[PDB]
This record gives sequence, structure tokens and C-alpha cells, in this order.
Amino acid sequence: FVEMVDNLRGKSGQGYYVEMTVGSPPQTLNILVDTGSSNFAVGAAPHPFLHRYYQRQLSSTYRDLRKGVYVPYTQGKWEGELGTDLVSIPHGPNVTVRANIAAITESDKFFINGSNWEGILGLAYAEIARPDDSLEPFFDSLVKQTHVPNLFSLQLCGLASVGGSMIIGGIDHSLYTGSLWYTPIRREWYYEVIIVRVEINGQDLKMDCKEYNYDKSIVDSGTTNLRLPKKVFEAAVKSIKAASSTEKFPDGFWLGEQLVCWQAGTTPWNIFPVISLYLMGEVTNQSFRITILPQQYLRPVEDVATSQDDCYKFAISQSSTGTVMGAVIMEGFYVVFDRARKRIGFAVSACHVHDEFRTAAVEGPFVTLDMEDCGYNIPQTDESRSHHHH
Ligand SMILES: CC1(C)Cc2cc(Cl)ccc2C(N[C@@H](Cc2ccccc2)c2nc(=O)c3cnccc3[nH]2)=N1
Ligand SMILES: [Zn+2]
Ligand SMILES: [Zn+2]
Ligand SMILES: [Zn+2]
Repeated sequence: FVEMVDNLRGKSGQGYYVEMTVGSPPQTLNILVDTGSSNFAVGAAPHPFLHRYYQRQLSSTYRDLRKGVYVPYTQGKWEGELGTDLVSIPHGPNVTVRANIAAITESDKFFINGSNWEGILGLAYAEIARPDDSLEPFFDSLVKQTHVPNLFSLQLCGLASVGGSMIIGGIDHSLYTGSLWYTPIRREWYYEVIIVRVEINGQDLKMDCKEYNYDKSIVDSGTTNLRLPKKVFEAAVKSIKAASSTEKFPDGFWLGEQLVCWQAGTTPWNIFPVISLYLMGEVTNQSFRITILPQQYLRPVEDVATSQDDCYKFAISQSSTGTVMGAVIMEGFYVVFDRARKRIGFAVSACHVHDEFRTAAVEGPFVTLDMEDCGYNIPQTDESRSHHHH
């Protein structure tokens, strides 16, 4: 796992990528690690923000599946042609596998200026793969074709350059301190988990806990922010405003639309509260908490103008598709995606962004006598209901 330590790079707010090779002879590309989707897709035609891309004509091992795929996002899209080719991870396991690859032939708002990834590695499950769940995701081919154990772990360390580690097939004990706590993968589609309680500086938000998981909660390395369902987000902002009320920020700040600044090195970190999300434990009635510092959810943005000011963006935002535990949360922790045991572990990261008097933490157990089920059951559409899964 020493070969895999430090195999991630990225830019702040543009995710983390790992090198991969596609084709023979191998074409090296920088690929976004995305635990919130399930396609392996690579830029495969010229684009003004890419200077390399997968050229299927140069790969003697490439085979066309003769099927297109179209992937809309709320903010953009990619589309392309499905095929298979040999794939390896130069700073990962010593193996090569034959994987599905979507060659992206057109896209809109997907490849960003001065972003240096040329593709996306969807690490989530077949159920959310496009065009449907019969396109086997990369990690499933990896595991089926080799002896790599069915698990990977991410150490995401906090435009400024960022680094981290994806350990494929293992847990590297040098990347965390202290205890490793597991929460169940509630269902294998996204990496879905259940939050049972939320506290802001030790004060319970006191919502029905189903609200925390409406309509799901997921661990997502392809999302920058901590995103929270609307009602949860409003209660959180109310509570963070109350703690920081010595400072009156504009509304655009709370929307993530405006930076706020203090004189160099003077930021009053101590007026911003910690946030603790309690995740359901492997034992009924148990939970454990992960505790986020302001230094994780206030993200520094280097000011081209005001020179000796430290300026920050608020990186908690609204969601209408459940809680999203993005970079803001993952950057505190070493996150173990234990697919074999259908669970996600959290430990304090060996690279966490500390504070004078407080630390990102993973702590448990907390027991409740309270039964309550905090999971939300998504209303089943007639479209979902009809599809056969043979
Ligand atoms: C995986 C990936 C590329 C999928 C994606 C597709 C498109 Cl078309 C536009 C943006 C994104 C995207 N957005 C992330 C930020 C990002 C961009 C590039 C690489 C990694 C992460 C995101 N995070 C938020 O917190 C967020 C919050 N609100 C709205 C949209 C948001 N979008 N992530
Ligand atoms: Zn480059
Ligand atoms: Zn059938
Ligand atoms: Zn199916």
C-alpha cells in the first residue's frame, strides 16, 4: 500500500483524480475519483479545456460495444460511445483488467477550465450505472477479474493544489489515527448511509431523524460541499449564525455566493461551531459521530484583490436529493469503502486540517434506547416498479 499512498491530486473545489492507463499501448489520463456515480468515462475527442484524451484509434485492444450513452446532470452533461479496453492504475494494484469505458464524444459544462482531469471513475454500484445496471462498473470488473479484495479507502487531504490516497483493496494504517468506526451501507446503489442525529456545537438540531436522510444520505467524493436537505440546511444555518453572531455576514455568504474576509492570520475560528453527524452503528441502538471543524466547511479562496486578507467561502449548501457528504466532510477522515462487508468506516485522517483548540474527531459509541428507524423510503415510481432485473 506504500505504492498507493499519495496517488491522488486535484484543485480545490474540482475533486481528486488518480492516474489510469487505458488501451495498448497504454494512454495515461488523470481520472476523477467519484463515489457518487458508477460509470467509467473518459474524454475521447478534442475539447478546449483538455490537452489529452482517449484515442480509441490508437488502442489495439479497444472493442466498440456499438451502443451510445447519454448522461444528463442538473448542471450539464456528457455523452458518448460504450466500449471495453484494458485498464490499469499505475500507482494502484499490479493488475490490468478489461473494463467498460464510455468514450465521451460531446459534453457541456463537464470539463472545467484549468481542471486537469480528463475522465471520471464512478466507484458506486451497478444500480445507478448509465444506460442501465447491466453495464458493469469498473470496480466490479476489477474484483471479478483479479484477486484484489473488494474494498477501497480514500484519504482526501485539504486554485490551491490538493493531494490524498486511494488505497485499492486494503486499509493502510499509516493514513489514520485512533479508532475506525463502521456505519452500514443501507443499500448498494449510491454509498448510502443513515444519519441518526445532528449537533451544532454540542446542541441537538432536534429534527425527526428521517429529515436527515430525506431522501437519502450518501458519501460522495464527487461533491465539494456538505449538502443538506432544505429543512436541515435552514436549521443548520440558523444555528451557525447564532454561534457567529459577533459577525454579521451578507446573505450571499450563507448561500455560498460571496466570500467573507479578515486580516491575514486573524480569522476568529473560535466563533464558528463544530458540526457532528452521528451515523448509525453496526449494532442496533449504537451510533458514532464524526465531528467537522469550521476549517473544513469554510473554504479558503485566494483573493486576487484584497492582498493581506484571508477570505472564505461557506461550503455547506442546500440539496434536494438528500444529504451529500462531499469533500467538506471526507477531508477530515480516512474513509473505508468496505464493499465486502457492506459498510463504510471513518477514522481521523493522518492529514486533517486542525485548529488551535479543537480537532476533527470520530467518536463512539452513543447508545439510544429509542428504536426509531431514521431511513427514508423513496416513493416507488411505476417506472422503477416495472423494470425486470434478471
Ligand atoms: C462528479 C462531478 C464532476 C459531476 C458534475 C457534473 C457536472 Cl455536468 C457539473 C458538476 C459536477 C460535479 N460537481 C461538484 C463539484 C466538482 C466539480 C468537479 C470535480 C469534482 C467536484 C459539485 N459539488 C457541490 O458541492 C455542488 C453544490 N451545489 C451544486 C452543484 C455542486 N456540484 N461533480
Ligand atoms: Zn496538463
Ligand atoms: Zn423479465
Ligand atoms: Zn437490473
